[PDB]
Amino acid sequence: TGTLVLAVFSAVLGSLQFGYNIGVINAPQKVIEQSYNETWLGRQGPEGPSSIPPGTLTTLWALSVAIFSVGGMISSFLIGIISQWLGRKRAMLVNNVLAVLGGSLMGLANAAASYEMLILGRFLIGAYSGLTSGLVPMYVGEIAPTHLRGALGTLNQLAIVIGILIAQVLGLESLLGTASLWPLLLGLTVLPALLQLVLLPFCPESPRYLYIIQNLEGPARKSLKRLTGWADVSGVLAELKDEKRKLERERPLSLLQLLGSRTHRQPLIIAVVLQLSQQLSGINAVFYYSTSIFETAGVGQPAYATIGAGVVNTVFTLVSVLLVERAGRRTLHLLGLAGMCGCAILMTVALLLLERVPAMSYVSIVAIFGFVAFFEIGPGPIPWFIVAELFSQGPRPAAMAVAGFSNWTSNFIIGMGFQYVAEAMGPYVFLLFAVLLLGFFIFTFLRVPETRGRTFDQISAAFH
Ligand SMILES: C=C1[C@@H](C)[C@H]2[C@H](Cc3ccccc3)NC(=O)[C@]23OC(=O)/C=C\[C@H](O)CCC[C@@H](C)C/C=C/[C@H]3[C@@H]1O
Ligand SMILES: *[C@@H]1O[C@H](CO)[C@@H](O[C@@H]2O[C@H](CO)[C@@H](O)[C@H](O)[C@H]2NC(C)=O)[C@H](O)[C@H]1NC(C)=O
Repeated sequence: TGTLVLAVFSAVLGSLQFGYNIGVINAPQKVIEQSYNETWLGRQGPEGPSSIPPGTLTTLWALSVAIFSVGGMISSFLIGIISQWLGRKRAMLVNNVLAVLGGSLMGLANAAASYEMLILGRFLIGAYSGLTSGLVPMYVGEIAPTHLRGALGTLNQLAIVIGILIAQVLGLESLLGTASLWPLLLGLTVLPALLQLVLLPFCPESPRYLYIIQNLEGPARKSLKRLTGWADVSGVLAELKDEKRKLERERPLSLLQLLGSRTHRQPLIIAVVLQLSQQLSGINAVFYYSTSIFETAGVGQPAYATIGAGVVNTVFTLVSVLLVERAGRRTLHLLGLAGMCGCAILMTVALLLLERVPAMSYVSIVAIFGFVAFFEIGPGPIPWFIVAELFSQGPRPAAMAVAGFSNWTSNFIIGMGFQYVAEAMGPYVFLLFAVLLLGFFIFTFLRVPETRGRTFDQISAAFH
């Protein structure tokens, strides 16, 4: 099993970088912004009014995050062609080259006295994150033996949340996240990638790609032998043959082909809306700007509350992994949406009443965890389960891509928008989220079927 654990470790490193890049931006905000101010003057010089105008600074920061999201969008398109063209191991190695480039670009920003470098590096690391999110679950699913798929599936989510937590604690004022060393955080994401790059070459090649696509059996047999370790792997390749037959009897549809098939619409729309509900809920607000929200809410020390949100996210990630096994899909999503809406109407009230009762900050504090809590129960994992079980074997891949694209695009909006909205609306920002959640809830409650313990067969009938 040694090769198995090593390969799963490499995949987990990929997911860990992905999570770290998701969450590293939150803590150093009030330091990176001051650095931006510093460079923008260094540039202007004699005319400078002794301060970067707030509009430009807000725009640059919102760009610094929305560009991660844009790299994700661009990543959603390619996830397929390269996977079939180069494979999985080679794909992760090249994609790690991209990761190293992006991390170096982000790290060398301040020394270069320019912030365009940081934004470009964030674009590169967004492409990294999208590619690894696409390629890691696939690889672990290929290598995973017949009966450990369920155990390893939750690893791709445990790793992401743990990475968010690590980046969330590695940004304290005393820790790396200070004026002189902040680039180290944005540079730390170079180190694990290098490690992966120096570990993967020893790791095996996913048998399914090797046999199904490149139609070599001998190397597939060798990879299987070094993966599971049995003397003979006749049974697993015999099983591979039947799914080869199934794939050749159902050629996956093309993206424009899939969008052009009237039969697949009602499923498709469902998927897309779910992703919006997962994204336009407003969780990425809590993942990116939670330090600023807490500081606005009057919290005593926003950074500690930020790590608190991270740890609650992790705890209820594990709880959801325990739950989804024995609860359902539709019910979990409705519960999560309803919980997030009331929790955000609490937070709105807490902000609105902060002046009158100073202790309300604690309320706000707890509210956010509740928010995060509920997100990890219903809409965190579930939309992906619904999408996966909604579509047949053939048209699943293309559909996935579209969902991913939507999941990224919505993200961009929130990632790019929140700050402006935060300034325009006031305390009521989360109230907007509540309305959106309420909307989605109603739609879900009356439109999405129940996929757990159901045949694609019946589901199709349910849509009819
Ligand atoms: C808040 C977010 C972060 C925190 C995660 C969040 C938690 C999660 C992670 C992993 C699986 C299921 C749920 N729920 C997510 O959906 C999450 O992560 C992913 O989707 C990651 C990989 C997927 O297997 C393929 C899609 C990967 C991308 C196409 C979409 C990524 C979504 C992010 C999301 O931005
Ligand atoms: C941007 O940089 C300038 C200069 O470093 C900051 O100006 C200092 O700001 C503090 C607090 O506002 C004042 O007490 C100092 O007198 C200012 N020094 C100078 C030389 O002007 C400015 O505040 C910064 N603004 C932002 C938004 O970062």
